[PDB]
Amino acid sequence: FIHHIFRGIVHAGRSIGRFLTG
Repeated sequence: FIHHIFRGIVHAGRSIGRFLTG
């Protein structure tokens, strides 16, 4: 289960950093 949840943590991280732009 964590396998899927892990993807969300790492993926959700990139999204947050993406917003940082500008």
